Amino acid sequence: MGPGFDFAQAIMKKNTVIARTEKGEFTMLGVYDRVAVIPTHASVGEIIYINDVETRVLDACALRDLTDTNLEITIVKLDRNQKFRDIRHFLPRCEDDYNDAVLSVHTSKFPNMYIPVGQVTNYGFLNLGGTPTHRILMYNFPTRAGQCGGVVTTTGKVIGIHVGGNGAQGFAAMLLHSYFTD
Repeated sequence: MGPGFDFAQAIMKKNTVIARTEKGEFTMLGVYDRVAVIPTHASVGEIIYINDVETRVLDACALRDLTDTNLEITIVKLDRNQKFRDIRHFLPRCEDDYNDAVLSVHTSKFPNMYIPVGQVTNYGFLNLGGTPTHRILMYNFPTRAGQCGGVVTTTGKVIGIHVGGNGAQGFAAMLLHSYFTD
């Protein structure tokens, strides 16, 4: 409906796939080449379904910070026959707060879903389902089951992936450019 939704749509239409694990369906953001991200609680194994196609996992790494604290991001390299558009130039270099973000989801259940979540706080520490987690972004929107893996954007930046909620607030794991340097 406006420039925020325009940027979100441009990311969803070329840089997302539907990922299925034994823990359900997730929005999955493709970053460059065959490299994508997903919340670590999706529990990626040796095989994953990508748009309902059986796909070998070539590598999967659950990221932690240098304090050895969970970041809730898993980086996955997929044995897929096609590369993602390279969007690494849209990733922020540092931890930050943001205004006027959009959370965008695409699953079998919730296709073409876009939510204006408003102001995003650099929350930092969160006990997420019992697990100490760092680099958490928070927004004041009552996010629900089915939105995990959803992409958080501002105009011109891809800043995080949705990883949880408490009924009143939603929480995203930061994406930083340094996670995807090669």
